[PDB]
Order: sequence, then C-alpha cells, then structure tokens
Amino acid sequence: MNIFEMLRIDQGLRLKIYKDTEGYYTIGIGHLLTKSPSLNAAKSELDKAIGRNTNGVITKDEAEKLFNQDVDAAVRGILRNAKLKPVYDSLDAVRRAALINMVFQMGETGVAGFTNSLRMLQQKRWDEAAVNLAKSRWYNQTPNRAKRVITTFRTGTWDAYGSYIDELTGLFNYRYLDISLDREIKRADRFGSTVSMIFIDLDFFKGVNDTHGHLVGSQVLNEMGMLLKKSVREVDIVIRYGGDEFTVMLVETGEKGAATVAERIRRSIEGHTFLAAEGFNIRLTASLGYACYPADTQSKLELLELADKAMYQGKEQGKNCVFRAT
Ligand SMILES: Nc1nc2c(ncn2[C@@H]2O[C@H](CO)[C@@H](O)[C@H]2O)c(=O)[nH]1
Ligand SMILES: [Mg+2]
Repeated sequence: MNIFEMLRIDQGLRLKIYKDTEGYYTIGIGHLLTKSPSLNAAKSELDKAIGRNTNGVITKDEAEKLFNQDVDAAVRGILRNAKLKPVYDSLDAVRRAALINMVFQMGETGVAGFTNSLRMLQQKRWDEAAVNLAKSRWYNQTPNRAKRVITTFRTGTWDAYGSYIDELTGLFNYRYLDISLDREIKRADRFGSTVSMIFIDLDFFKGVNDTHGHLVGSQVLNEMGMLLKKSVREVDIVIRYGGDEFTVMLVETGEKGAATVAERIRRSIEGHTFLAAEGFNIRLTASLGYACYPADTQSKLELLELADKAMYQGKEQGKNCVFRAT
C-alpha cells in the first residue's frame, strides 16, 4: 500500500474523461480538468496537462504522472499554508498521506478549516483528533472514505486500505466490490455509459488441491490473478472472493467489449499452463457469466445476480464457456 493505491481506492482510476459528483470533467485519479460545461475545453486542458494530443484518453503511466504532479502541488500548497505546514511537518509519512488525501477530496482551504483536528494531530493526540475529524460535513457526506482516512490518522498504518486487498493474490477482495461497484455505477448513471460484471469460477479447481496439495492450489490462484490482470485493462477491477471465484468489472467499454473480454479470459485460461516455470503441467478451464448495465438491468444488485446466474448456467451446461445473462 502507498499513496497512489490509497487514492485509487478512494477515487478510482479512469483513463477516459468522466464526470464527478458535480458534473465536472475529470480523469485519472480524481484529476479535475475544468468546471466548464464544455467537453472540448476539458479535452484541450487534458492535452496541455499530458503534453500530447489525447482526444480524451490517457495511459496508466500518464495518469500516474498526473497524480504525482497533483501530490506535489498539494504538498507545496500545504507547505505555504500557515495552518497546515506545522501539522504536516510534524506528521509521519503515512499520516501525511492522509492529510494529502483530504486535500485531494476537499481542497486546501477546506482542510485548513479543521481547527481542532489539526491541533490534536500536531500534538500527536490521535484518538482526540479522530473524534474531532468526524464532527464535520465531510464525514457526513462521505462517511466511508472519511472513516478510512480517520483510521489512518488514528493508527499511522495503512490497515484501513489493506483490508481491501486479498493477501494471497494481491487482487482486491470482496470488501472492494461494494465500493468499486457503487462508484462506477454512479459515474455511468451521470455519463450515460455502461458497466459490465463478469463472474469467473475455475472448473474442477478442487482437483488441483487433490493432485498437488493446497499450497500448489494457492499458487495457481495467485497465477490466475496475474493472468486475469494481463487479460484486462488497468481501469478494470479484478477481485478475488472467494476460493476460486473472481469478478472483473469492466469500465470504459460497452456490451461488445464485455463479450470480447470474457471470451479472451476464457481462451487465455484454457490455453495457459499453470506453474510452468516451476515444472508443473497444470491445465484448467473456467466458466464465465456476465451482464451489462444498464442494458440488462438498472439495479446494481440485480447486475451481480444476473452475471452469477449466467456463470452457473455455464457450469451446468458443460463448463469452459461464457454466457451473458439472458
Ligand atoms: N488451495 C486453495 N484452495 C482454496 C482456497 N480457497 C478456497 N479453496 C478451495 O477451492 C475449492 C473451491 O470449491 C474448495 O475446496 C476450497 O476449499 C485457497 O486459498 N487455496
Ligand atoms: Mg470452481
């Protein structure tokens, strides 16, 4: 965990322009391009910011450079702010990340208005700072993010963000499904775009544990996570759940893209030899099901239900297959 991954959890990563909660054109890890209603003005600013003719689309490397520029500007502003500089200078690196996080969300002036919280932070009175931080419009507006940021100030650890990471595979875990889904569905609702969910369940995975032992099976799941990430884009969200069950949430594409990605995943699993560098010859297939929002449903919960039912239909009809919700 680090400040990039922390803000990616809180703000997502997007490689095409989207609209934030106020309707403002944004890209990357929460980089506001403009408040202008003009998409053209947003694209002209994006080209200046990246230093390329982007037509509204950037690479992950570009988004992370833009993010680092935004962190540097937040720190330089903190250091020029008489109320924030002494607190920042006094904090350790993790708690500085929490302060920067607040500046990303609400701006420097907003953070500087946390008079009593800042006092307690400068005095290392962590529990009192956490109580004071929650007495704010910020906490009420975004309580889940504020609780994470507050826990980071209270503890000085990354644990509130690490609890979204699956230890075995390094993928996101089931706790991230709520956050990521709610966020990309809302962004799609504002923008008129599509979100698709793909459920993937390995076929006969118990047979790997039976033949090679559970430690080998766990390494197969780790390699499966790597293969899924290689098969999708950096804006797509890959989660493990549980056991040999994974989800992929597709962002920034449509129904045709969902079909293409699900078929690519199925084919890539079927063609892959697992643990080959360790001398194994493990072969697997998977059953996949997917559904698209808003085409197939206008309920996020139903979207999950339909993709899972489509996957199970594949399981019942021979496995090694992809079904879209009917
Ligand atoms: N090796 C291994 N097997 C698992 C893990 N999680 C679930 N499983 C097994 O995968 C099978 C899925 O049906 C079940 O027997 C689970 O016990 C894991 O982390 N490692
Ligand atoms: Mg299975």
